Amino acid sequence: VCNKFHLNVSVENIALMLKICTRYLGEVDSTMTIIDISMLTGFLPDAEDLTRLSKGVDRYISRYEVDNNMAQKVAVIIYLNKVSHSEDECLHFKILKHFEVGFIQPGSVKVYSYYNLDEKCTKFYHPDKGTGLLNKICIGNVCRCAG
Repeated sequence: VCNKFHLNVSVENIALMLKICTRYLGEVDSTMTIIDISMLTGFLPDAEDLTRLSKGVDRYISRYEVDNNMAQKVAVIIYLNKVSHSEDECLHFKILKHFEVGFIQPGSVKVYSYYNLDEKCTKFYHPDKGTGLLNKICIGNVCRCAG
């Protein structure tokens, strides 16, 4: 899975800084890339870091509500006109957990563009696990839940 895009998400400590990096797998800068980020449990974007991401016409976020320096979008969308195929157009912003629940659930970051809406490059991110996949003990074809 995840052809047509190089996407790997990491998240590092500091509330903890979430960093996304992406690169197109073609020859031309692909037009109208959509970043589709869904938060963890109880984590909200910083309203002064996401505002820094939306400076200009290069990157466009929709209308979001602001409260207690937290953006009120659990799923957040980043529209940007081009994605580079030589370098890595990275971006980063902080996710502020206010209310704490047991058993944090993995977030997700999706990438797709206009001419490929049949693109399914998703990569989950967990603040404790590396790959972001929730735990399962899996022997070949058949699989089970670890817990």
